[PDB]
Amino acid sequence: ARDTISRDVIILGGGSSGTYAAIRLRDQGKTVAVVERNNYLGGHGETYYTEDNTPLNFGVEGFFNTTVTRNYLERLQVPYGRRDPAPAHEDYVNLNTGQRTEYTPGQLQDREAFAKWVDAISQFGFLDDGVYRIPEPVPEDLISPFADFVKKYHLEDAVYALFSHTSGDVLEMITLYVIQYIGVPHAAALNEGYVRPIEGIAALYKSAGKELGSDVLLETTPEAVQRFEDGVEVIVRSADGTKTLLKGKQLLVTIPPLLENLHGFPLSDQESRLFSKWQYHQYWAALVNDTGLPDDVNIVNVDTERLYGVPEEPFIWRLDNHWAPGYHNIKLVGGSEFGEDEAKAYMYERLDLLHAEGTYATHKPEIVKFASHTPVTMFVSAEEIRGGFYRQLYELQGLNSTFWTGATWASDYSTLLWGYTDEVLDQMASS
Ligand SMILES: *Cc1cc2c(cc1C)nc1c(=O)[nH]c(=O)nc-1n2C[C@H](O)[C@H](O)[C@H](O)COP(=O)(O)OP(=O)(O)OC[C@H]1O[C@@H](n2cnc3c(N)ncnc32)[C@H](O)[C@@H]1O
Ligand SMILES: *[C@@H]1O[C@H](CO)[C@@H](O)[C@H](O)[C@H]1NC(C)=O
Ligand SMILES: *[C@@H]1O[C@H](CO)[C@@H](O)[C@H](O)[C@H]1NC(C)=O
Ligand SMILES: *[C@@H]1O[C@H](CO)[C@@H](O)[C@H](O)[C@H]1NC(C)=O
Repeated sequence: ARDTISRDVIILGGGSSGTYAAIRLRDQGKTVAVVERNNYLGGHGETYYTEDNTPLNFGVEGFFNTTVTRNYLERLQVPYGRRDPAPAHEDYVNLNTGQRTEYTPGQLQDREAFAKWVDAISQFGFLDDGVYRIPEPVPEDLISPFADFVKKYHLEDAVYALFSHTSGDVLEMITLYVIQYIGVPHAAALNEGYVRPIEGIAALYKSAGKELGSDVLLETTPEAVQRFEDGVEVIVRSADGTKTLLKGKQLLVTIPPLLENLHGFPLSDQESRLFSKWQYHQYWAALVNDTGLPDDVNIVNVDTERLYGVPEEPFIWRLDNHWAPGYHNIKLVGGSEFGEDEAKAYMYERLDLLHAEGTYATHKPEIVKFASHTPVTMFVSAEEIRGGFYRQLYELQGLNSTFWTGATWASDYSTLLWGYTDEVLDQMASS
């Protein structure tokens, strides 16, 4: 084995929440090691740089312009500003049929849709910061099907706009999870405009990586964990085959807590029971070029044969252009079995259909990146929520020196995850 590394906190996953935690902990005077599966920091925060250093973000697009965000970007010395995407006209296209259409009749634009939606969900103020702190008994409207909620709250004209900001088929989701994609802070942020680093989302992670240096272990994963009342041990494995023992006073886990993800990780009966309940979706973030598409179009997917224009999974959620000519992002969402080969084939088939129908002169594109964002939408049934799933989930925090954060534990937006992570760090700093 390599020389044992002892730190105050071992952090599993150097994505958005793990990197934030690392920087915040260091500033608190706690030492860290970050264990990261990939060969880069940032997880869903991904940038491809062209020859002339144009940043092509193909995961995260931006952050909410709040104190938490500004403090962090400023902390890391990262120049930032309002997101200003390349010029584009919107073409409404039914990607399920390959045929051009228009915005669904009766559907509102974002600002007007958000106003009606925010009024309807204001009653769930406990979700204002994206944390699943739900009173029990659970308000039944919160765990009703979104499709039912929009009828009851007279929001039928707002649905497409909400879908457009939710990476999933909203008509098959309960209301809670739609709120956790396009709720109160989310709507405010979109109305104002996101902020992001000038030199790409990856610039944040490059800066953090420079600070953290050898305390980041890239292409490294936990192999065997021991969790004690006062400390942890994590045996990690690196791509070069070396193993390292990490000793921590505490452990912070940003890995999605699917049971299959927690091999080597001892779990209590309660942890095992709760984590057995997860359901999820797959999410693929592609950057393509040589597509035959117009440089100046964003293609907006409207299902003309479905209620409110919302497509059924699997679907292309986004198909938008870039400042660098020829490059497009394609984001695809499906069920838990919508894996890499299925998603690539689906993408190619949708693009081919546009040609077959005479809509665009597409040809098979070049894939620059095809990134897994699976799992997305870690969720449980309405019945589990009614039985206090999220209360029980949060009660897990702190067992045997172990703490958790990330997209499973709070609304899956970097700004909100940073806020929740700070709450977890506060718990970790209890005296
Ligand atoms: C998928 C996605 C997400 C996204 C987005 C667009 C796409 C396509 N647009 C966003 C946006 O514009 N604004 C925003 O704030 N968020 C947006 N998101 C959501 C995104 O998930 C969050 O911003 C955030 O990235 C989630 O943070 P979290 O820390 O929970 O997750 P992560 O970034 O994926 O990082 C997890 C890290 O853990 C590593 N990992 C996984 N398994 C292991 C193991 N076994 N060992 C070690 N490391 C592991 C991952 O590699 C990753 O780095
Ligand atoms: C972000 O918010 C701050 C505080 O409200 C504001 O001063 C600043 O101009 C905003 N930046 C933008 C619009 O990018
Ligand atoms: C936590 O520590 C206690 C005491 O050492 C032990 O009995 C238990 O198995 C541990 N649980 C986990 C999940 O590590
Ligand atoms: C597409 O992108 C790749 C990778 O950046 C580049 O090498 C290639 O020249 C591009 N193709 C076209 C047609 O511009």
